[PDB]
Amino acid sequence: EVETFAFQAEIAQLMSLIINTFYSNKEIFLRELISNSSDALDKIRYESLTDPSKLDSGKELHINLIPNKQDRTLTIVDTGIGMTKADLINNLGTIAKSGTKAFMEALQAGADISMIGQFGVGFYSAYLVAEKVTVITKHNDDEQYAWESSAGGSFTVRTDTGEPMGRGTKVILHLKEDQTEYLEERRIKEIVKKHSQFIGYPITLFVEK
Ligand SMILES: O=C(O)c1cccc2cc[nH]c12
Repeated sequence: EVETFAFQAEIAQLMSLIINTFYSNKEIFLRELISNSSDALDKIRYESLTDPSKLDSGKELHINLIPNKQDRTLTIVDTGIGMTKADLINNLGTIAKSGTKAFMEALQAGADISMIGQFGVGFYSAYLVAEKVTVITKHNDDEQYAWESSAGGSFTVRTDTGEPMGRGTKVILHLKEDQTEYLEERRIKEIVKKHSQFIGYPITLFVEK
């Protein structure tokens, strides 16, 4: 059973600007998704300081990067706090209406797209490289859900009866045909070293074959 929702107008405008602006420095999407994973991991760690049972759904706090050349997907997995269904619907747990407003004002004043994370809407930088994004998530207080969007003004949410996650978020980037460099080990390693050197959780880059 699949529910289809319209993006709020401002989020549809953000996504269109990300997809249609000429901007070569696309690799920052990975920094932004890793930063979001780090933020989610910090939240479950904080909750666990006063309630150790918060980690009954998984004690390890980590980020995995999983390229798949046959499916043309790059998946970013973390064991952070996850998202409830309500968080997914509410712009993946962001204040994206006010963040988009500020970001578009900053772009008109001379900022560039790489600054998107300063406005709290870095998730949507996935559309620099992905034609479709699927987000699987599990929060301790809710069931496992799949969010998906190919932009175009709408997103879907469904209960996910597939591979159980324990707790956390998996962002599956269905890459554009001309963006397959982000499946190459040496390219991913270079981006993680350049932009994510101070992330305080283990980042494991899986290899293929
Ligand atoms: O239920 C599934 O479709 C499924 C797919 C891939 C991996 C796993 C692990 C448990 N269940 C899975």
